Amino acid sequence: SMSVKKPKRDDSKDLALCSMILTEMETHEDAWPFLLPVNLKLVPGYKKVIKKPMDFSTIREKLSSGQYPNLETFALDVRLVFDNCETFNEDDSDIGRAGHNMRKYFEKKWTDTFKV
Ligand SMILES: CNC(=O)c1cc(Cl)ccn1
Repeated sequence: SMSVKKPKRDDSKDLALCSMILTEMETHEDAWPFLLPVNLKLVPGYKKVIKKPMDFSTIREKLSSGQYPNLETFALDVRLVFDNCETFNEDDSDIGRAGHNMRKYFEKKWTDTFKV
């Protein structure tokens, strides 16, 4: 509270670390459904069903232009990508399984990087 400071982590490497993690996502072989925005004019139903589209290149642009206040908002966008994927794609589809794979890959990188 006011004048009662909570010890907080050193965040100075966060930006660099998130860029690193995002580069690893982008270079993963199953990243292909997520590299670019879904083409809302070629994909039937997506615009109406998915209220907040997100993709890696958009995350990269936001990361590169100071649009993430902190680690957590970055992680929210990454998770949104896989959340949208699950919403729209069958689990037993190539894109659906890509999503589950990429999510798992992210969470491991995330844990390995930031959680002790
Ligand atoms: C993340 N990409 C998708 O969810 C998607 C799904 C379909 Cl069917 C076509 C293009 N993109």
